[PDB]
Amino acid sequence: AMGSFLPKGWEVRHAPNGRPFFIDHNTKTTTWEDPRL
Repeated sequence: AMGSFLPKGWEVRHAPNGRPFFIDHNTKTTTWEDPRL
């Protein structure tokens, strides 16, 4: 049930070990959980 696009207002970043994380600019949340999953 994977999404085809990142939701509006979100950005991907990568931590030093190469693990992605996700920022939600409009709720000011930073999470390891991919919102498309």
